[PDB]
Amino acid sequence: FQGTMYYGFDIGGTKIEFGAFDADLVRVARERVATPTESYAAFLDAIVTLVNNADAEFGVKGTVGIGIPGIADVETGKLLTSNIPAAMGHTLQRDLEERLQRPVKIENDANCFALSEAWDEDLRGEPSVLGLILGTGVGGGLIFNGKVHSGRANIAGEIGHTRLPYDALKLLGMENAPIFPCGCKNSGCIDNYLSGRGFEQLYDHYFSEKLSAPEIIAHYEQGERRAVQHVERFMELLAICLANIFTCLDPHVVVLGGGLSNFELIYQELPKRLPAHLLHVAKLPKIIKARHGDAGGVRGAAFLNL
Amino acid sequence: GTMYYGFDIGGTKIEFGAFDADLVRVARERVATPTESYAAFLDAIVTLVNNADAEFGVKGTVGIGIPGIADVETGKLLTSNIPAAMGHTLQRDLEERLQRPVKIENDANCFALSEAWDEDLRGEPSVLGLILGTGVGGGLIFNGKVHSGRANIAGEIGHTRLPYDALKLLGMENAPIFPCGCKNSGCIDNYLSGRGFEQLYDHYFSEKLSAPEIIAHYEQGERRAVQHVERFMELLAICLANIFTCLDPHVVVLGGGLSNFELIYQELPKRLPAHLLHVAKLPKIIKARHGDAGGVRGAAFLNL
Ligand SMILES: Nc1ncnc2c1ncn2[C@@H]1O[C@H](COP(=O)(O)OP(=O)(O)NP(=O)(O)O)[C@@H](O)[C@H]1O
Ligand SMILES: Nc1ncnc2c1ncn2[C@@H]1O[C@H](COP(=O)(O)OP(=O)(O)NP(=O)(O)O)[C@@H](O)[C@H]1O
Ligand SMILES: CC(=O)N[C@@H]1[C@@H](O)[C@H](O)[C@@H](CO)O[C@@H]1O
Ligand SMILES: CC(=O)N[C@@H]1[C@@H](O)[C@H](O)[C@@H](CO)O[C@@H]1O
Ligand SMILES: [K+]
Ligand SMILES: [K+]
Ligand SMILES: [Zn+2]
Ligand SMILES: [Zn+2]
Ligand SMILES: [Zn+2]
Ligand SMILES: [Zn+2]
Repeated sequence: FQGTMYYGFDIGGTKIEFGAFDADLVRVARERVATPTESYAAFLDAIVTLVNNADAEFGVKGTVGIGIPGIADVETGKLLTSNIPAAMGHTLQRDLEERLQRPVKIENDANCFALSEAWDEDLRGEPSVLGLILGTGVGGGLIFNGKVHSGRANIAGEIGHTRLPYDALKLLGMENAPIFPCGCKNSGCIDNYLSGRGFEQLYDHYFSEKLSAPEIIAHYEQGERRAVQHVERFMELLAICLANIFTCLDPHVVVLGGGLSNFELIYQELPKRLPAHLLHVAKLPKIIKARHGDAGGVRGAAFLNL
Repeated sequence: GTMYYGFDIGGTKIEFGAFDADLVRVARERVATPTESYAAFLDAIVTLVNNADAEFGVKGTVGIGIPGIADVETGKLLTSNIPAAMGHTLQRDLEERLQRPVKIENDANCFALSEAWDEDLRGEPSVLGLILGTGVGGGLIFNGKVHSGRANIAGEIGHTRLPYDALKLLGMENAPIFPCGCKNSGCIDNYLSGRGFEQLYDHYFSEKLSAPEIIAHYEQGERRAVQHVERFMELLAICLANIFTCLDPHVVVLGGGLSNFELIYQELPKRLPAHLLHVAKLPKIIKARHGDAGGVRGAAFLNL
């Protein structure tokens, strides 16, 4: 026999990452399919197929854990996921439990990330861990004494949907600051500023060209004027926003994930720029890059069923 | 009314860009690559052209960089890492669906073209653009002009077999021999790419980790990952030393996912000399200056 198999999905805007882990917790499968962006029936299909295939291949019924960028309504189970249009408003858990004849756990992407990063032997005994995702959106996962705080309505750590603080607006020219609309339908949420997408939007706003983050960073590495100006502004903006968040949460460790966590300058600049914006007696948290690379989401989702 | 569209089609991701008459990027989209249904593949491309046509109210020129070769006679595609597109007349099919001319070019050639026209490289006698992603791809530029070859196969370094010194590193008759999408086997495409980096890890350690994950473990100093990275760095130096003995490029520009692994830029210059000829001098080895946009830019400016 094969034993218990744990399946994890990390659902994003573009790609669904799948992982299967055996009883030893060793990853034995890794697939990536296109996230069906129009039909929800197609969305369901994509997920169902991967579960079945893997069930066949390993000859088991694996447990199913899913990490999604948004919130499963704590009462109705309906999903609020701006970046996955196909799934917006659907009862994803119910629908899948039907189609796959077993329990399904759904969890926020950033919570899964934080859970997996925090269960590492190096962080497992930390009093608190903040998992921060900087990708298409800005997402937070709050772990206190090794346990996820998911909150009264599964919204804990939705730092991306808090509005720009005053000191950040002042950096961006106050009444002349760009006010970006948000997928949540509010306006000026940090989701659209500190994410990789936001990094891009901020560049475009000041310079009228739609470059990608890697492209801007490359220009910055070459010392190009616009990119140097952008990076300076963005590093200060990131320090201001995170200083606000750390004044509220005061986490012991902060772990960065998502695409923009690849920008190495972040790890050198944050420790330098944070002190000015924190309280005089604050001490910096340990700020580190994800220890599980891009797999924390999948791992965290799969181990919900541990 | 002049708008230039460029596509960079990869194993995982389709990148799209629109550039105005001033060559300023004014659009940027990124879809997953539909790699099973060719009808879906065609759809993805067609959608992005149309959307952009609507939004800007123009019909843009269309340039596409694909990871593989359009048969110089039949136009049928050989795309080793996209089962979907394999065998189809992509250019013909799209010219139909989009009622205008389409230029197709190899992804690595587009990348190299864009990287070579940078003011910093403009007068270099030769430039090798190297993509390390789902596959291994090369673009050869001599005196600022692309060499695409007798049948569009120039720079297909990914479909050359492991050299003897690389096989020796990996245990000779015990070395993993990976099958290739081209249907040969032992092609470097499956060893030096990000995918190959992963497959090599899995082969020695029996766990399906992603490259970023392996690198993270390496950064933490984990035993297996440190062993893997040492092996992989040596393997990369051996294979590239072989290729540079043939090509002797002035500049090598790295692109694709695995070009983000910073250790490469520190390790290659240290490890290459032992495997090159005694009087070899290292080329200038640099990370892509246009980040992940080289391919899109190159493709769009074919129609320039
Ligand atoms: N290596 C990189 N360096 C800098 N920015 C990057 C890098 N990779 C991706 N990005 C940017 O990160 C953004 C996409 O982040 P990504 O984390 O891939 O999003 P996602 O997959 O949609 N969601 P999720 O995985 O849950 O965070 C885009 O703005 C990219 O340009
Ligand atoms: N930041 C990174 N560090 C290391 N490996 C990476 C990184 N980003 C992506 N990869 C790896 O790169 C491979 C995918 O190549 P990538 O270039 O991202 O996509 P692609 O469109 O399939 N290929 P390409 O032909 O280069 O455009 C996978 O093995 C990824 O794990
Ligand atoms: C309401 C909503 O869509 N929020 C999501 C959040 O759940 C996620 O963690 C973050 C990063 O992916 O992106 C968005 O902010
Ligand atoms: C025959 C074939 O499909 N070769 C492709 C090559 O064209 C491409 O440049 C490289 C990098 O994407 O991947 C593959 O090796
Ligand atoms: K959360
Ligand atoms: K080529
Ligand atoms: Zn919001
Ligand atoms: Zn890991
Ligand atoms: Zn081959
Ligand atoms: Zn550029």
